[PDB]
Amino acid sequence: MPDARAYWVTSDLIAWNVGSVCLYASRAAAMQGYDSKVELQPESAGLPETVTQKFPFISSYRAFRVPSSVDVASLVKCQLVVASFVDVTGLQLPGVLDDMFAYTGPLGAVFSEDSVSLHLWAPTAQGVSVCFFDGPAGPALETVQLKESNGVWSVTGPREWENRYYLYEVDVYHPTKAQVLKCLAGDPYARSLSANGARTWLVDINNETLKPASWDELADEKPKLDSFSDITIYELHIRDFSAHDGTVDSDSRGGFRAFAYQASAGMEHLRKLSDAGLTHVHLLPSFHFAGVDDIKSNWKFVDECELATFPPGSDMQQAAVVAIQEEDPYNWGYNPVLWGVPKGSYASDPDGPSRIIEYRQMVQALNRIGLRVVMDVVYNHLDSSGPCGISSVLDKIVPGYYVRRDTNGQIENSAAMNNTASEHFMVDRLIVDDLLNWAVNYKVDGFRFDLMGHIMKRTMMRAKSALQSLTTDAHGVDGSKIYLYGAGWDFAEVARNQRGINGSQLNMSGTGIGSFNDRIRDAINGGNPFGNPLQQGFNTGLFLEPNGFYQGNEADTRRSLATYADQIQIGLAGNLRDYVLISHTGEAKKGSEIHTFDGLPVGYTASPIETINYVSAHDNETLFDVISVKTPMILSVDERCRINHLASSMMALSQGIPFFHAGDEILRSKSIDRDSYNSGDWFNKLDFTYETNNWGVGLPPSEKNEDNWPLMKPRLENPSFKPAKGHILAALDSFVDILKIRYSSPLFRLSTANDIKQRVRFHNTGPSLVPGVIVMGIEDARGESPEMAQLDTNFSYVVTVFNVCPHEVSMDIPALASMGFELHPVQVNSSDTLVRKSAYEAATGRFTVPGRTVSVFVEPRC
Ligand SMILES: OC[C@H]1O[C@H](O[C@H]2[C@H](O)[C@@H](O)[C@@H](O[C@H]3[C@H](O)[C@@H](O)[C@@H](O)O[C@@H]3CO)O[C@@H]2CO[C@H]2O[C@H](CO)[C@@H](O[C@H]3O[C@H](CO)[C@@H](O[C@H]4O[C@H](CO)[C@@H](O)[C@H](O)[C@H]4O)[C@H](O)[C@H]3O)[C@H](O)[C@H]2O)[C@H](O)[C@@H](O)[C@@H]1O
Ligand SMILES: [Ca+2]
Repeated sequence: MPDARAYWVTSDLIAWNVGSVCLYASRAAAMQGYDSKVELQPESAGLPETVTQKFPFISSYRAFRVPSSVDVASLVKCQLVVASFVDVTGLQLPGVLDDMFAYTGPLGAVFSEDSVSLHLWAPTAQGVSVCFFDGPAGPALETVQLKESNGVWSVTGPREWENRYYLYEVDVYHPTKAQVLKCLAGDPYARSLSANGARTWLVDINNETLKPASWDELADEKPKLDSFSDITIYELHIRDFSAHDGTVDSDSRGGFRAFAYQASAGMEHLRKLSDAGLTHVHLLPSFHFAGVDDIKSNWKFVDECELATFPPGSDMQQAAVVAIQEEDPYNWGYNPVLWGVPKGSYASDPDGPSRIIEYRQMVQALNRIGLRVVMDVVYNHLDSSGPCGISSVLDKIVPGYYVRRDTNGQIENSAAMNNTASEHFMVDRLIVDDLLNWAVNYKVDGFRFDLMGHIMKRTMMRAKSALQSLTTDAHGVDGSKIYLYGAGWDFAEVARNQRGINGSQLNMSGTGIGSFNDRIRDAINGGNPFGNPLQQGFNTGLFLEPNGFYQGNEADTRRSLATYADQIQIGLAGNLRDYVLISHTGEAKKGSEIHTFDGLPVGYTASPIETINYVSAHDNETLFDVISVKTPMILSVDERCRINHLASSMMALSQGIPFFHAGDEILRSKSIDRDSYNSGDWFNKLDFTYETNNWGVGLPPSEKNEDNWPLMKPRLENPSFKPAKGHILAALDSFVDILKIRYSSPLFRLSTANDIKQRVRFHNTGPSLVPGVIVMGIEDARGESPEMAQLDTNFSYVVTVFNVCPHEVSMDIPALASMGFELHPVQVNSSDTLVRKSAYEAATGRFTVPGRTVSVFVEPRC
């Protein structure tokens, strides 16, 4: 977009950072060449507080008054410049468009008894018509003019318009082309589409033929959720789930329908996890995104049997995958086009109703096996901008409004590309309207907000209120149980609240909305995903087992290990700002007083429900891969498997909300791909036969990985690094056991900061702490005249020992001596021979824990 350094902030005020200012307008975009010239006098009252609160980054700008004689509604449809006498620049219009034309009425389609209405917000447009098609691929049948009122274009037609397909013909000034262009655009409020969103389907989302059997009774069948503190999350990509599952019919692999195959290997796997206690599945982007063709017959994919013949450390597999990666069935989907419609490529038929019905059937099916469904929502950026292409919708209709721009008028791209501006009224409105669409129309149980730091906190909080007030009687869903969390990363143009108070980790403290705890992730794994890949952490051999490629000294690494242990313990106690820990110096510190290496407070939340504890996710290296990179090369795969289990167990037995990447439980590899978003089914394989974990399938794609190929190649080629079926199955068995343990006692899932401060203590702390061991005790009411509520009818105390040392340790804890501790019944019965050797001795309060083991001890009541 061109140079635009001035802002039209309200109907009567323009803001521009100058030290004789005039406004020029041309309806034909001919600019000399203007239709209208207007002198702007300096406004001695300056910018109102409402303006500076909305746009903090321009609070220093001088104010200029637009005379009340000006027809603002007409001028915003023109090419506009302001001039200072000579400096000429364009005008950024969102302020005035909101001030004059903010609209809360119906958008998209409204169905009444005898009519269908369409409304489009397009306040800068010179004309809007609707072009109707009979059929998803047929020719235009008729064009109907819409009428404008206050920036909204509308038309009401007969009920027979239902199930037509349509597009809007929008005549609008596009700054990138310096022309008024006739753009063919989909409906921002679309609820279904033809293939690839080429046209919008004029569907009544409430139509009974779009509901699976018993859909209206789904609320009655949903899994009970007593508390947000009972949540565990499993993060899964829809295509990954079934792309390689031979127990699913070829036709139904990779999409929504595979979730309706009860006895498939995949659904049996999810059943196993759900029955162990898993509560929520977080599905990667499942709305209309670009980068995958909805027409399956257009897909190109490599012969996997061919690629299997190539050497494990070769660059040939990735070259083959990359050659057709833009035309294959595969993308994570963080490329938003239209938020309110299910992705067509995941439907059996991308035209008509199947994408709606099959999405609903997926939610129903997951609910019926005991899993609530979370959507990964991506409101922070758009795939495309500008007037051209099927994949640009929002910016095609109202250019320069839905996207955030810098102070020169250029689109901000920190999110990926085409950052949105949730600070603008109709963007905020669309986001919340979309969330309510998914909650009511699809009965979705929660939302993970991609780049939540790019979203205004006021949008997050309004979304929370709107969702959690939905009721079964009025909306068919219990909104009180809908859970929100997100990745509250604070960077680029939204950092330091520059565009308003944003959804950063620190800003979302005390909101009851969760955020990913990167502190526990980095302390466990070591380093960070964008630092040195060989930097070790608490669970990857720092100090105890140096890898010999990296390091510092060993008083360095001993203290570095202890520093990481402190960070982990704060996270294990819900990552609270006010939780007090005896730190490794011996000084007692609040969680917020302990800092990361970038000076960030480690603990920042006001509640465990605000913490999403993780070591792995779709981004960056899988758990198995990060362990395989960072640990000494000489470790056996058997040892690394125990290390995998330790990491996932630290999550599963933490206070807060545990988050697992799909495949944590089965040693999933991507052959060390750090960003597999476009790396195809080959690198992203999820193998529910358990025969392979996808280690050693070639060097991963060069685009994101080539700099690290030298460390990857020898490991990928080393047969000693590759697990067998037995290892994979053992990992799954111990994973399920640890989930069962979490759900065996309410003590692991405390619901408030007060409860955690009262009940949770760590017993291996201070300057003489034993390296590589964390001991965590959780107390319940005991004796007559109890001190606290009794939460657990079975156990009066639980102790977890995490031992990352390669050798057995004995921890003597006097505070826990002379008690009735025994190994947890689940671990007494474990298929793992080692954990069964764990023991407690009352005389000394001694907990004996084998090397590379997590041992859970319980004090039974009576
Ligand atoms: O945003 C681009 C960036 O995305 C990924 O980066 C992740 C990162 O891996 C993850 O760890 C975290 O980073 C934070 C870190 O964890 C914190 O400790 C702290 O240090 O702050 C960090 C953030 O500053 O989050 C990052 C963002 O991830 C999330 O957002 C992404 C955008 O929605 C999404 O990225 C995926 O999708 C995009 C779009 O398809 C894709 O981008 C490709 O295409 C773009 C053209 O549109 C082009 O500009 C990019 O250059 C190209 O890569 C990403 O590759 C793909 O991962 C995340 O999935 C979502 O969770 C990623 O790892 C980086 O490689 C990438 O540069
Ligand atoms: Ca692809």
